Amino acid sequence: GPVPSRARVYTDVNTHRPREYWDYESHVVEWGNQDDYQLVRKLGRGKYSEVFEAINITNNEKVVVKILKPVKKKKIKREIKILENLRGGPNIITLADIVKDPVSRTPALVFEHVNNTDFKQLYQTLTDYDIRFYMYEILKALDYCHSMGIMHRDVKPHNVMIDHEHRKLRLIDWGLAEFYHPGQEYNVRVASRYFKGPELLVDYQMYDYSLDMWSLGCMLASMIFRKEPFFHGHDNYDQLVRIAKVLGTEDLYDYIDKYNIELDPRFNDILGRHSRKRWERFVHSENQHLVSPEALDFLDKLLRYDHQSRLTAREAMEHPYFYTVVKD
Ligand SMILES: COc1cc(/C=C/C(C)=O)ccc1O
Repeated sequence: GPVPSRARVYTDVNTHRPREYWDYESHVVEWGNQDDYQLVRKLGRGKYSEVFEAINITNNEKVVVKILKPVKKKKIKREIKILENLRGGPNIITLADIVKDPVSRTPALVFEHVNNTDFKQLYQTLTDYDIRFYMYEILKALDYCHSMGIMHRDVKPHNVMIDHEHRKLRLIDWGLAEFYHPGQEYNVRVASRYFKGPELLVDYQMYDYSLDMWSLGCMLASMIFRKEPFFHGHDNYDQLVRIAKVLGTEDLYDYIDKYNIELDPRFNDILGRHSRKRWERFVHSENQHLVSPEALDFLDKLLRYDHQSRLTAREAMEHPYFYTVVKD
């Protein structure tokens, strides 16, 4: 069978927490007053929720209301419990309230307002300094949730909300997040296609926090090279081929051999043989002001096939790439 794996950090955080902390199925929801919130306009609809701008009429302040679509009581409690555990942590979206929506008959999560700048337009203007700054802010959120025993599992530009005016960032949509338990096998159908780690793409279930670091690397590559998304696969199989055309096939085989993983035989016809590439080939006159040896080395240390070889969030914050970022 497959060789087992463990997170190299924060391995036993939930092991030594009290059970109430991670046993979300037993969580009892404290409901607020739904009449406190007046929906103003619909902001978006996803597979699992609808999101509204609203006003809290007890203080006339803007809030965001996330009305959950019907799904397992468990997935709902999971998100709720994770948001409550992480509340107050650096750059984590703040759950302010939970109410029963009378129409959907589901929970509506109430969040602090976040004034977004759309990432497709935002990523067009970000300077070298901006990219470093906001990456550091994302790392704070990831080190925090990882240190608290939780992996996000859906890190992507859409879930990183940025108020560029006040240089404020929030990591949102914890609906796919999970508690890390050593030796636990997880569903590989998480994250958006372009941000799925190799572990998901080769069906290795015993993954951990380090999955988020691959996704972060994909975000970094799209930003400093001005190519979004960076690995642009047409499906989950082609997604792995796109990655192997950059990282090379021999290290992919080293990866799956280490964990005694077997590739889907459907790869026999499409994978081919590919050298590992140097990151400089993606640099050109239109993105070179965003690239430095520090950026390339940092990217290189995030985008590793072997989830155990990737930088942890904390190690990432130690990287010379962030030396120029002003510390508060
Ligand atoms: C889709 O999930 C979330 C969305 C938002 C805000 C979205 C906005 C302001 O467009 C906040 C928290 C969430 O969990």
